[PDB]
Amino acid sequence: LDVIRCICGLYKDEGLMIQCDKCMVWQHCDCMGVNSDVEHYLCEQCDPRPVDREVPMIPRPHYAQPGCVYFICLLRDDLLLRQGDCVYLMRDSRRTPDGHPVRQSYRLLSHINRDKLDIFRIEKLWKNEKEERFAFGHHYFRPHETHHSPSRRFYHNELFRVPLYEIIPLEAVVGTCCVLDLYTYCKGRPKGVKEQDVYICDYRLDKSAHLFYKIHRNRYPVCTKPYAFDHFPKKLTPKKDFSPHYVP
Amino acid sequence: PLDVIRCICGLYKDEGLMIQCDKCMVWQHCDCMGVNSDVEHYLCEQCDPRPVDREVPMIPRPHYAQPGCVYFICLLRDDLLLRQGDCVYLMRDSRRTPDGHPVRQSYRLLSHINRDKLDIFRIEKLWKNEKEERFAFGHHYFRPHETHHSPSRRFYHNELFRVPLYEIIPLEAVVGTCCVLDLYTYCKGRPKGVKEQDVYICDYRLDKSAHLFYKIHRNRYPVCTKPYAFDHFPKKLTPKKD
Ligand SMILES: [Sr+2]
Ligand SMILES: [Zn+2]
Ligand SMILES: [Zn+2]
Ligand SMILES: [Zn+2]
Ligand SMILES: [Zn+2]
Repeated sequence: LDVIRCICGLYKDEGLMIQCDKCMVWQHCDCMGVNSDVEHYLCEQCDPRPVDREVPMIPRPHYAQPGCVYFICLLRDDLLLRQGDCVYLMRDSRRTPDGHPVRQSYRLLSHINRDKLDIFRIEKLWKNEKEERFAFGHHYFRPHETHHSPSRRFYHNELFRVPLYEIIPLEAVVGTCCVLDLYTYCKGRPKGVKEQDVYICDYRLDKSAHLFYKIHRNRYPVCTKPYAFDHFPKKLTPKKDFSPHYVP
Repeated sequence: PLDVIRCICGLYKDEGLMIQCDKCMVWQHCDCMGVNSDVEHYLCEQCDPRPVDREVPMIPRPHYAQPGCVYFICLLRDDLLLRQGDCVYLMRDSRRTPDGHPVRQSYRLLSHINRDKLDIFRIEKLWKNEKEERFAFGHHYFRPHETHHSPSRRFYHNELFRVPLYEIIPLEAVVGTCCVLDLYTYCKGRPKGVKEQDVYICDYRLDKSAHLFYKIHRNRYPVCTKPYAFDHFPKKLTPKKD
């Protein structure tokens, strides 16, 4: 089936890869510490061995500052985060309106209401000169955060891409979520994602957040193969019956 | 260097303009692959299959070249690529035609191959004539029994002697390649792919008479000892002359 089960948890078939001699899963040569010239190989499940779950960008980027190392995936304690992952973020706690957004540790959160957390797309991960983990990416706006006509209706799980970028400490990540296009949302669900953490986004906003532009190319496409994606028996037909203005 | 050189010529010279394959990381002569030295995206013939010509001409055509002759770095003898510097087995079976002129026959005629019943020859030049007939130029190696030596003189079992006896040969007269090394190299290791039976030692040259023996100081064709090209013996060999 050409199954990819790497430690990084990404399905990209870009670059050198290596197959296991027992379970037949493909893994990135860069993520594991192995050449493509090796004639025999076993994965970390078939051949249990220490694995560093934090994988550096092996083509080290040019924009990399000395002392800092860019990563394709990092660990937030026990939770693995990857480039292209959507996450829930702790709120901005600043009482100074001019100050930088201060987002506290996830460990301080009392009870998890995901609707009260900011949703964010990780574009970059890196360890700094002090080995502190950071992420860079853009925000997704919830429907109530947008300027719209009272007539406008949304999906209850609809979000909107916004050209608002931020550097965050990795501790500010509460958990992962899944942001799909409508078509993909209707077809199936990526393996190991909760129904309650699946959102729809087809539109981006301008800076005023009054203008709604259709997204043409999804920047981070999901693997649709059966080992990675659970196809629904029938395509969903969700309803745009949610209004931020008119809520109980 | 950690430079792996794998070109269609099969030579290991880091000399000349080189280009690296962005997939396998091997280096190839720009001059053999028909590419400029500064091509942003390069892939070799194995990573990006395409028609190649293994018969690579000498881009600086040599002065004093024979008229109507195109010179080459490497030429194909059927399926065997032969290169400048190669040591080869040569057919002894020959034919006369107009005058005395004996000419060595094709290797296709040979049924059973005996190494000792062939001549060892070093190829220096390779060319195609006007009719695209392939030829090689170079000098012979002499076996010990072919040398006029003092009765007391001892030899290695595979010892050969360089002689200034040059000949134009039709490429068809080549039976196969062998490997001629100095003692030091012979003792250190083997080039990849070579049979021991095709490995010989030469440290001395003779005169046209083959009575006088002179030690060679400068190897005309030094062999690449890089691990990708050369397997090193874990311990130096200890051959004894008798
Ligand atoms: Sr290049
Ligand atoms: Zn990987
Ligand atoms: Zn396995
Ligand atoms: Zn070449
Ligand atoms: Zn290549």
